Amino acid sequence: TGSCSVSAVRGEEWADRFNVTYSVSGSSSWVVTLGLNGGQSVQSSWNAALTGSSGTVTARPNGSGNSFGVTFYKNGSSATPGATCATG
Repeated sequence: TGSCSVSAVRGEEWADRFNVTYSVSGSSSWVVTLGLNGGQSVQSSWNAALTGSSGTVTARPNGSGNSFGVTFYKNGSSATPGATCATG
């Protein structure tokens, strides 16, 4: 009981790559697990730290931030990525 709060939006994007702007409510304890779509890799991020760059990444605290954006190469991808925050 205490899942983190998150939100996925079609943040800025491009033709060769797309981006997203996730928003958090009170996830003071960052521990989400983003799941790419086989191929989509992370290129850069800001407003937060991430662990990994392909497969299963997790957000991390670095002072204070609930909204972080990240890039995602597609070159033939599809469904956008998303951040997980559930308990169990």
